[PDB]
This record gives sequence, C-alpha cells and structure tokens, in this order.
Amino acid sequence: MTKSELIERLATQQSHIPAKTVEDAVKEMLEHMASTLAQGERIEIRGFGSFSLHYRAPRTGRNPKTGDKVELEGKYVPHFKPGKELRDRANIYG
DNA sequence: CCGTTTCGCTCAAGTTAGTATATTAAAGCTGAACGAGAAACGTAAAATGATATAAATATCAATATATTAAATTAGATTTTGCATAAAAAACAGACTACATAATACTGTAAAACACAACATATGCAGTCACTATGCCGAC
Repeated sequence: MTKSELIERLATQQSHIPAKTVEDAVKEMLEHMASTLAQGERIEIRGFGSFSLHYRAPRTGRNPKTGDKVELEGKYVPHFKPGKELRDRANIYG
C-alpha cells in the first residue's frame, strides 16, 4: 500500500466524495503531519499511534565502508509509537 | 459383344384452370462523415533500495504515579430557513397638447400621340453577268 494506492482504496469506498477531493485530502494531511513534526510539535492519534522527536547528541561518526572519521551535527529524529488498538490488530500471535 | 428398334425426355404449339389492388401515412434499416475527456505509455528526474560493522540507540516486561489530549456532554448563541407587510418605484389607465402623415382641393406646366402634307432613301421589282461543273458527245 503506497501513497497512491491509499488514496485509491479510500476513493473507491467513498462514492459521495470526489476522487479529486480525496487525492488532495490525503496529500494535505500528510503534509500537515510532516510540517508539525518540523516545527517541533508532537502528534497523538488515539488508536493509531503517536509521533515524537528524539534528540541525537553530536558524535564523531565513522564511514561504514572505509572506517574514517566524520563529524555529526546534533539533530532530532522522528519516532512513531504504535497505539493500543494498532498493536492488538497487527499482532497475529498471542 | 455390337447393331437395331422401341421408349423415356424435352422442345414447340394449342386448350384450360385460378385468383383479384392502389394509395396514402409513418416508419425502420444502415453505409458514411462528424466531435471531446480520461488513462495507459514513456523518457527523465527524485526518492529509495543496495551494503556492511563496531558503536549508539531502541527493544520491552511489571507496576507506581503525575500528566493530558479530547470525546462526552450541557448549556449558550450565531446561524439558517421562511415569510409578513409597508415604503417606494414601476406602469397601465386617461387626456390634452404638439408635431406629423394621409387626405381634401385649387393652381399650372407639359408629357404623349393622332393627324396631315411632303421629302426620299431603301427595299423590292425586273434583267444580265459572275463562277464552274453538269448533260450530252466522244473515248
């Protein structure tokens, strides 16, 4: 399921909703979630999950191909935490 | 085995047996020319799969405790569907006033052609030549 296939299956089910409307809606939601995480704000969707931002202290990296040294500026990285409903439904085991 | 004559067949000219329609009225069929929106294609560009390794970071059970997004109300209020009715403006229903065509009637020049005596070129009336083989006569 890609970004396009996602809009396709959502437009097929929603007949009373223009296909073009669903196409833009999906693109605006993803862009809104990507912009929020950029501003430094978290995301919390009850049932789905919750996006966060974890800090990464600056450390002297090392080229994994050769083994040299490379500086690494301190930055933040997105982190998703599956919700309760998401885990239980995605968990096929016990 | 082969030939000859009768018989099954079809062409050609008489002798009988059978059935009977035209216009309205309104379609119905089908070859051929006419006029846009959406998605499968494709080359090109952007994001991602490829790839590995010691060090860095996330994986998560089991429970106490402060924190918080947010559906669940619950009461407050702009928003929304629907006329009611009068102030205000549009516009037939009247009417005289005003400028304008169809018509009423007088005033005057001149178009359009018969009628009549002449004048005369031109077509018609009457006769011979132009132009070249017939007919008749010989070969």
